[PDB]
Amino acid sequence: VYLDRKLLTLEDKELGSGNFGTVKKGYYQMKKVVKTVAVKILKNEANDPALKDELLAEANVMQQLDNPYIVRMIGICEAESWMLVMEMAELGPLNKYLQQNRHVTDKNIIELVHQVSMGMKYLEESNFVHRDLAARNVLLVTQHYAKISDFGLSKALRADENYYKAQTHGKWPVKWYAPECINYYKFSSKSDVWSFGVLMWEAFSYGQKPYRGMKGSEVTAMLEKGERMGCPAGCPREMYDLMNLCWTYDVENRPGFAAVELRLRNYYYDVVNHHHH
Ligand SMILES: COc1ccc(-c2cc3ncsc3c(O[C@H](C)[C@H]3CNC(=O)C3)n2)cc1OC
Repeated sequence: VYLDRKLLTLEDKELGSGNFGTVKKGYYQMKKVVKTVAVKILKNEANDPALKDELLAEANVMQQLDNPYIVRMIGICEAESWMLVMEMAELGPLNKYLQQNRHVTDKNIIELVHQVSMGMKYLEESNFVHRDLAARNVLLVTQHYAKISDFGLSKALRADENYYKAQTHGKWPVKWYAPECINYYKFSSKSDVWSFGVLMWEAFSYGQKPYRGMKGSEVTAMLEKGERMGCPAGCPREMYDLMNLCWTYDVENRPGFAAVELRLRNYYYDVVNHHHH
């Protein structure tokens, strides 16, 4: 959990940023092997304690998670700034990857979004809400291995509640948010199912931004009229049907991740069967 700064080598180049911090590539000297890592650091000229708490809360969520489809935390270190050391997903965000690799097949996309549903089925069983589930947060280890990242807005649900009630609205990724998040500030695993539907749309659209050219308020007004984004070009009908099911307005009738992962699992095997024929 607490790492040694002398065993960490950071490269100067920045990969990008999350809800909090900036990610740099590094190397960590493990018990024997050297491990390539992604290190989230803080740009905090003012020495604001809030920036440190946000990164530590993020580290606290990751420490409790252990799944093949979730980015693993190696540990933390307090040096030039607080640093959250994670495993490295070399290929990066799924939306940026697909934008640059249009040859990726529908079979390959189903495989990757199914892997995201396995990680989310795990997160839901663990009673954590992601709250920022989007293609930009799905990181590729390989073209055939996706992992969920950025737990900056994530919350451990209370033992007596199935949702997190936000106190402050903030800079919210509204285009990925369910109507109950917008209308009641209530975040559940079912709210994450809604974001997963938007993520699926982004994946089948080869990383295109959802609701293009629309303001957040126009998206809310569209969804309220019962309108949904159209089927992406070349997206299988079974996959567009599943996105629409994720976009069930009423939180009670919306499927949970166990039902979502099963649909994708069965569809993926049908496509694997089609390919062999
Ligand atoms: C080819 O380009 C890239 C290759 C790898 C990365 C990369 C690898 C990586 N591994 C672990 S966290 C991580 C990460 O973080 C991101 C900056 C955000 C997503 N989630 C967060 O928390 C922050 N980015 C990024 C790339 O370009 C944007």
